[PDB]
Amino acid sequence: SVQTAATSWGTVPSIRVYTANNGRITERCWDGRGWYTGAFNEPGDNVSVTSWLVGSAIHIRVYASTGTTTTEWCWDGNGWTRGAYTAT
Amino acid sequence: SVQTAATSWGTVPSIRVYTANNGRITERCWDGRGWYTGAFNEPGDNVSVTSWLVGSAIHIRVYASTGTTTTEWCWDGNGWTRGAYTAT
Amino acid sequence: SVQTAATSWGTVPSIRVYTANNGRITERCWDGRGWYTGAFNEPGDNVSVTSWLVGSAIHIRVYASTGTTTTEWCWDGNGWTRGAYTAT
Ligand SMILES: OC[C@@]1(O)OC[C@@H](O)[C@@H](O)[C@@H]1O
Ligand SMILES: OC[C@@]1(O)OC[C@@H](O)[C@@H](O)[C@@H]1O
Ligand SMILES: OC[C@@]1(O)OC[C@@H](O)[C@@H](O)[C@@H]1O
Ligand SMILES: OC[C@@]1(O)OC[C@@H](O)[C@@H](O)[C@@H]1O
Ligand SMILES: OC[C@@]1(O)OC[C@@H](O)[C@@H](O)[C@@H]1O
Ligand SMILES: OC[C@@]1(O)OC[C@@H](O)[C@@H](O)[C@@H]1O
Repeated sequence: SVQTAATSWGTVPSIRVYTANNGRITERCWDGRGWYTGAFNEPGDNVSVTSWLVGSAIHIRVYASTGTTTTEWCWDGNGWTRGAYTAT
Repeated sequence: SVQTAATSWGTVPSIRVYTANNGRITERCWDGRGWYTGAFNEPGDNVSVTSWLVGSAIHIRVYASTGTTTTEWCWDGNGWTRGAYTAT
Repeated sequence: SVQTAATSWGTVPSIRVYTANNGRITERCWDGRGWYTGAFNEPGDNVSVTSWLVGSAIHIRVYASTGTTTTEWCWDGNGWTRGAYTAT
């Protein structure tokens, strides 16, 4: 079936749910006012996520795997970019 | 194989481990006094979870996927209920 | 494809990413100074993880599943050991 990963922060809370479906990962967001589709959309058959706070900023890392290749995607306040993670 | 998701809170800690096995998700709980089977039992081939605290209350969200349908299950102090999440 | 699980702590942060690949789980670590391969290497087709702090100590629980058997692996400051978790 489809495969999901979830993270949350604060007391509202904000929630992010990533779904790997048919080889692509999309993102659903809850910030207390209804679910909506987030900016993240990248290839992947499997997804995991972790997030942390630094002061009042959220940092998200999404690990997207297709075949034996895992790409780390980073949210640090200004869009998603590929991170330095490799599996080695 | 079977597929799991885990979350934890506090310093004991409390741990919840969800296992999707043969199309159903069950829940194992640790609160410092041995593992036991929790109340959660719902359909699902894949599971993810996140949890947060608000004061001294735990909130748990379990994302249960069967086929292309993902159901959010909510624990907010008084049993499990379906939440508003949709994948769209 | 391969399957991952991720956790993080602190503000650096420290990140641990577990990958189940070809029936074994390995561990990649980030502590602010580059990714490296961690000590964890055990059988598993599926992996989940949770971690918590107690004061200034990290506790990690990795749930490694092969077939219908799930083994809990514990990091509590001094190597990985099997924990008491069972699925029942
Ligand atoms: O719109 C909300 C948003 O900016 O929140 C942070 C990330 O989850 C983004 O992908 C998402 O679009
Ligand atoms: O700022 C981005 C970055 O340095 O954040 C920490 C890790 O996720 C790294 O792989 C990643 O490149
Ligand atoms: O008995 C412990 C319990 O109430 O803890 C909160 C939830 O994890 C429930 O499913 C579970 O049964
Ligand atoms: O109180 C339940 C609820 O509002 O909690 C926040 C989100 O998990 C929603 O989908 C869900 O319906
Ligand atoms: O070297 C860093 C390390 O000790 O950090 C704690 C655990 O993640 C270990 O498996 C890992 O080797
Ligand atoms: O100290 C190890 C241990 O007691 O930690 C809490 C749970 O993870 C248990 O299954 C595990 O045996």
